[PDB]
Amino acid sequence: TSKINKELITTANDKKYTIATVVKVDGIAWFDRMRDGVDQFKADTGNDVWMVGPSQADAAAQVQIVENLIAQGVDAIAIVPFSVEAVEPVLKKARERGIVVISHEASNIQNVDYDIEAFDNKAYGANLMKELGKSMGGKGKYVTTVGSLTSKSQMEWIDGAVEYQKANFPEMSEATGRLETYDDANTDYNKLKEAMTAYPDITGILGAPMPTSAGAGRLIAEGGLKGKVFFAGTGLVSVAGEYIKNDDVQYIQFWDPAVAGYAMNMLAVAALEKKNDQIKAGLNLGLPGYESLLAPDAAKPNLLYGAGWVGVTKENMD
Repeated sequence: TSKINKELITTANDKKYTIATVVKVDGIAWFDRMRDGVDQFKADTGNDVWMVGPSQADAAAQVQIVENLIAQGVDAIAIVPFSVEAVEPVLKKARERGIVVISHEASNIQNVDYDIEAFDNKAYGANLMKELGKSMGGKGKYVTTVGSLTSKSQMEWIDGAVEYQKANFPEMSEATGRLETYDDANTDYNKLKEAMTAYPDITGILGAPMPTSAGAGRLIAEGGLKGKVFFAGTGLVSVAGEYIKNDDVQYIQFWDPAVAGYAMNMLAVAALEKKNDQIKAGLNLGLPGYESLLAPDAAKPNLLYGAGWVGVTKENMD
């Protein structure tokens, strides 16, 4: 399911490694989709890889999970942090045990061997604002969502989205502060509905974590509100396609966490095969979206991007 045609040497010699992928939450479309990725990697490599996460999204549950992994003397850790502040300790601990750490969606992380981002997050959120802005006519009031308030990427998107609006749609403004919805759609529902009857006007929703797409879709379907309240954010067609075809939510974007999952494990073995002097800018993974990597910060030269995402109202996807 990950297209592996061009590819590299994540190879040898003659060893297989044990690499766990630690994710925000095990349960929802996004990471199910990542799981196909990690598993295909196991097919194509025979490394002891698997994916694990909290039953429900929790800072402390991820921390615990990594602890388990510490206890097992695993070879690498690949983590998509729910709260970066929360895991930097147990990761520091891990590195001490000569464990390799690969991060994702966590660009300000320090204690990793490397971190990879699918794209420029500032740019990403801006593209969500560019859309939402049109829908609303660049005039109304809007509200934003994040999973954790310590999910870096999502903060970056919302930061990059607000920054656009202030420069491009100065007659719009954040109706209220950011909503922590904790990557749960039923919770994005309640928190949106709550802010609806507190600021009834609000005619725009900006969603960073995938479920918000479902959560806001649901709210728009139930009561009014098609055409009066607009949505732009991350989503998958899996969880939101019907809300798109029904005119309920107007634009969603994303990347393929299956490929992102692959890339992570590739970097993990590269590191583990001690090719650290090859994991640098311009490096080609040979995966769609990872053909040339970027290290834009001179200060964090092991912060890698990652280029390109996907926009939808033409649902070709799964």
